[PDB]
Order: sequence, then structure tokens, then C-alpha cells
Amino acid sequence: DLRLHLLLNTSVTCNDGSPAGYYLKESRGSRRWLLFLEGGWYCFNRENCDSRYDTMRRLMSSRDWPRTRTGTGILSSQPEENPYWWNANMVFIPYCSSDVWSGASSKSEKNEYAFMGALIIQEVVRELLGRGLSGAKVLLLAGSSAGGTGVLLNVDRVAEQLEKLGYPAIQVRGLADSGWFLDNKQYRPTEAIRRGIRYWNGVVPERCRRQFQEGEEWNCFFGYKVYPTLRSPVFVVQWLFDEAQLTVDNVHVQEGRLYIQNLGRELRHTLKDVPASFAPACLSHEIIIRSHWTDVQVKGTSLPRALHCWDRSLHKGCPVHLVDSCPWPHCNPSCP
Ligand SMILES: CC(=O)Nc1ccc(OCC(=O)O)cc1
Ligand SMILES: *[C@@H]1O[C@H](CO)[C@@H](O)[C@H](O)[C@H]1NC(C)=O
Repeated sequence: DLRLHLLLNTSVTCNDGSPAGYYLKESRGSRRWLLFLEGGWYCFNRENCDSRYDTMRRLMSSRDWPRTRTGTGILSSQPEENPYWWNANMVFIPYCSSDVWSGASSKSEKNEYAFMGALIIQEVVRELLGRGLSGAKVLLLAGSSAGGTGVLLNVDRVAEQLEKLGYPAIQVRGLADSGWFLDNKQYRPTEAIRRGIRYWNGVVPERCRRQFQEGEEWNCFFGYKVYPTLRSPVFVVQWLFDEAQLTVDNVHVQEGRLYIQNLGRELRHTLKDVPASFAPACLSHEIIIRSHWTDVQVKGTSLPRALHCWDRSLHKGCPVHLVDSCPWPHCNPSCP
């Protein structure tokens, strides 16, 4: 169980102005820290955010959050469920900003909702420094789906924050799960991201802005465009046939088969120069906080093993780049 703490800086809020927070379980003898970003799509104008407020309020408000959550998958403390980092200090940061973790805008007389996802991450880091983070050796920023994209948008800023606060000895790394999307042609979203960025006052990593410049920052929400610009190590976990990708492609089998196969091949191609990556040929969504995340294997190697191999490589038979080459979903027998 991770215990809830609401942010002491009450100017950092969820969408409706209620305070944001984080769930924590410390591990007294460990210098490793895992900060996980929850997913759950986004909203991009008032009408669309109003609908989300009626039926997905826990992703917009803390007023109904429970006092504890159970850690599962990579957030488990049991070595059988989590061979990789079971002894780590565990943090679960709920998603209540609906901005793919990019926003820096307070609720005010001109704004019905607050979009502060980028500021929420920074404030969590600040408040953890007085709870043991100041003696850390590694901080792994992880996240799933919209939280996976949020890792890519925020990992370099966390490292920059700790450097300027005087902690250059903490190694910041990222783990992006199911947040690596393509801006491809539909079978029958870029505009939604572009409009949300303006609604949210969203921010993107600095080198990626300087390349694409004003009006085009929406490009930095796509992994294969922002990843080459990042300075911190980032491991990428991504199903070749991600369910959210097929949704934004209007896919829900006759020859026009070719579309799904072309999607698998293109996502394969974008990962060719990503040295640390795990990409099975499955139709599914998220993996790292699910209880049976140890079951999936790529070419004989499990995901917890690959993450351990990544750890050693940052210090034979322990690979870190694992991408399936079969071109149809569920061709890998270990798919969920
Ligand atoms: C261009 C675009 O639409 N990108 C995108 C898609 C889905 C997202 O979230 C899915 C989830 O959180 O399940 C977040 C961002
Ligand atoms: C509280 O958070 C806001 C937004 O990030 C920041 O401007 C302000 O300086 C913070 N206050 C304190 C006391 O940390």
C-alpha cells in the first residue's frame, strides 16, 4: 500500500482547483526512487472537458481520492511480482490535469479549469527531497499511455531541476510505456493536440521547441520526433499494435490487412535507433503496472530482465533492444 499525501503548495491543483498529490511507500535502505505517471487520454476545450468532468471526475479532481492504493507490477514490493526494482521507494502520481502532463496554467477569472501537469511533477519532486529523495542515486520517471508521453515531455526537466537545486549526483532516467504514437493517415488527433496546447498553455522540451518553433510544438508529442532531442536515458516499451493507436486511426479482415501490417512495420522502423526498447507484436494497452507484466517475453527475454540489463549497461546474453519482427497481432505467444 502507498499512502496519499496532498501537495503542501496548494497553488498546484487538479483541473477543478482541488490540490494535486502523490501516493508514497518508502523503502528505508534504498537509494532508488520510482515515480510513476498515470494515464487516461486528455480533454482540449471546455465542452469536451465538461463531458469528462461528469463521468471521469477522479481524473479531474482529488475530492474523491482514496487514502491508499496497492502497488502492482513495477510498483510492487514483492520480489516474485517485481523482479526488477522490488526494493525501491515507490511513488504513484495520479493524473488529474487532462493535459498529457504538459500544462502550466492556473484556474483564474479567464480560465474555467487549471492545467498544471508539468508543474505537478516538479512540485512532487521538490516535496520528496525532504522525505529521503535528497540521498538518492537513481530517479526513474515512468508512466503509461498518456503518462508514457508525459515521461518524454518531462524527463529532461526533472534532471534540470535537480541540477539547479544542487543535486547533480542523482541520475535521472525515463521509462515510457505505451506512449509512442504515430501521426499516420487514418484508415477512415494532431489538431486536437494543437488546440489543447493553446488551451493548456502546454510546454514541451526545450531543444524540441527550438527545432520545430512556434505553432509547431505539437510535433514534440510524438515519440519519434522528441526522443532524438532528449539528453537523459529513456527505455521505450511499446506494443506494435497499440489499442489507443488503432482508436485514433479509426480501426476497430479483408485485404485493405495491409493497413495493420503497414502500421506494425512503421512502428518497428521508428524504433531501429532506440538502443533500449521492448516492442512485442501484440494488440493491447499498457503493461508495466499490471500484475502479470512478468509474463510477456520478446525473443526469449522478459521485460523485467530487459530492464535489469539496461541497468547494467548504464554502469553477453542480457539484451536491451528487443523488437518483434512478425507482422500480425498475437504472433508472439506471450501476448496478454
Ligand atoms: C495525438 C494523440 O492523440 N496522442 C495521445 C493519444 C492517446 C493518449 O492517451 C491514451 C491513454 O492514456 O490511454 C495520449 C496522447
Ligand atoms: C508553489 O507553486 C507555484 C507554481 O509552481 C510556484 O510558482 C510557487 O513559487 C510555489 N510556492 C512555494 C512556496 O513553493
